[PDB]
Amino acid sequence: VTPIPLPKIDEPEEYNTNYILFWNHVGLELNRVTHTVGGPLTGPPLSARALGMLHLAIHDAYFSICPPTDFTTFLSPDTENAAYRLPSPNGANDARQAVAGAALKMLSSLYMKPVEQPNPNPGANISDNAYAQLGLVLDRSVLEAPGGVDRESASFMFGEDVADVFFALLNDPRGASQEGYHPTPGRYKFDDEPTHPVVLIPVDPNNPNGPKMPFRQYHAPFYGKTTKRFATQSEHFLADPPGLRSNADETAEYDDAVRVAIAMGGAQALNSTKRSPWQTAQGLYWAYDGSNLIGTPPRFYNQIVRRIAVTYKKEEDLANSEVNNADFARLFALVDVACTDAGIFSWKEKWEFEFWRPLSGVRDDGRPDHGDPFWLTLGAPATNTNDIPFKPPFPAYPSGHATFGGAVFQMVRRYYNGRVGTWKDDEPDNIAIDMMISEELNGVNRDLRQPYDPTAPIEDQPGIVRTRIVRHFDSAWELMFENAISRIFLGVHWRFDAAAARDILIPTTTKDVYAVDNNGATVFQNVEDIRYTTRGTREDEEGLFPIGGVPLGIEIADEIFNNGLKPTPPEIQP
Ligand code: VO4
Repeated sequence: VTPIPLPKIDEPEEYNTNYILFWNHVGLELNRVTHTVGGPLTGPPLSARALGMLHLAIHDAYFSICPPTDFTTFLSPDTENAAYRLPSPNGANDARQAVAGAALKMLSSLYMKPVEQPNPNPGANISDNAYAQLGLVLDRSVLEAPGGVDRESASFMFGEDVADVFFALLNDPRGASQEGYHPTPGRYKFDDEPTHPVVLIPVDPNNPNGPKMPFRQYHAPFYGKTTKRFATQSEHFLADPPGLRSNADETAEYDDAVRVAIAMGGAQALNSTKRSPWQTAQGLYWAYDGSNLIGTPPRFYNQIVRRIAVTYKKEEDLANSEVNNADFARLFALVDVACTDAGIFSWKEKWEFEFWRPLSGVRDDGRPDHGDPFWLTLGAPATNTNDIPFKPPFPAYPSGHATFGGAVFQMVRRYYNGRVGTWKDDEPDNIAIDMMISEELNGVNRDLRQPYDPTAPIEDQPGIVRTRIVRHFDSAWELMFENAISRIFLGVHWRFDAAAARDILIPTTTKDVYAVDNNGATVFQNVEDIRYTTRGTREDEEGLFPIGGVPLGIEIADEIFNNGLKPTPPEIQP
């Protein structure tokens, strides 16, 4: 089978000499490959779940062999419930091999063609080529693993046993099913986006050349409400979005959000677009909208965390240092589990409210002086394809990017506080990173002029190459903020999808109306001054709740961290 030529990753080759980072890398490679071939575990929420499961398995295998002192394994060897019972080592003491067995078994269980009968519905739409391409990745990873892989060792066998428990417990086979779901048209309501109202896909994935059939995608409408949570200790809720329920009277906020959406998120050439060239770059930088050779946001978030992990490591040797191994195993488990639960709660709230995307909101507004029936957004980029930009197939409120980012970066901030600097947990840190390149703007990936060719390196395919932009950031607080506002620049999210407008924008004397500069561009608050303090009401619940994705992710990370990475009590699972 012709292996797909993958473009080079911008990262020091030394990172992969550490076996914890190496297995994270294999996970990221499978993420970008399934999104290129249309294999299993695609989309933002399930792709995050895959990495959370990989890192829990790695975490409990490693720490069972090299017992920690500050915390314990996620699961326990002494639990009464067989489902949450961790296997015992019994003499196995090679952590490298135990981690290899756990990582390999988990990734194989997740990406293998379902031989266990359960294929219909759950994955009855994935070609054999997809499975074969992912298999090649798994096969060569065995040969590239630092220190090699000994499948015959007891430690390796133990790790496999560890992955089995986690796989049985947390795998959600029908997680992304949409069967039975249909939008309900109306003001503020999500429906198929007007530039991609229907797509034509093969009737048989094994014959991608016709016949095709009409398909309308609704991404994981039942997941958030039915799936098992990983480590959260309660259910998380957001305030009703402007225009709906208890906040249906918040019309000045809504109308101004419509204004900001047009100015900041329109197509490049529209006379109404006020976004600057730099802001367009900040918008594309954080995309990772499930594109060919790129994958989803959790992939990028891990790429950033690898850099942070290595930049702030306690010891200089990446290959043979149990201190570095332990630090990385713990960090990635915390970050990826937080990313998984953020995906769950952002999806639960997305489909609870079914709030429409800005493209439809602006076009269908209905008022002659507020909407633009012909507006076009910069959009989510269809990188490495000759397709046009699109609107992700799921509700707007809250933003998945914003929630993932709040969780991932608040976790990094809780983990490194007192080690890299000192700050109050709800205030800006000093976790700086440099030489950070996004694959959306690396001087290699591009917008093609003809269909993508999976047998040729991307460099040999005609298109407009994305400018290479090397960035430096001063804090994880900045990372969290830019990640969220990037979606406003693409025009795929409303301001309140990221956070309360009051917390991120500059106020004017007019309530709910914010500042714009000379060229009518929105002015944001300096990162150092931002505090996510504005909360709102819910019609069905008493109390004040966070507004938008960032504050939601932040609360998810704090809860998990504060409870020391402990399973969600079986009592409160759906
Ligand atoms: O991923 V959004 O939900 O920020 O499109």
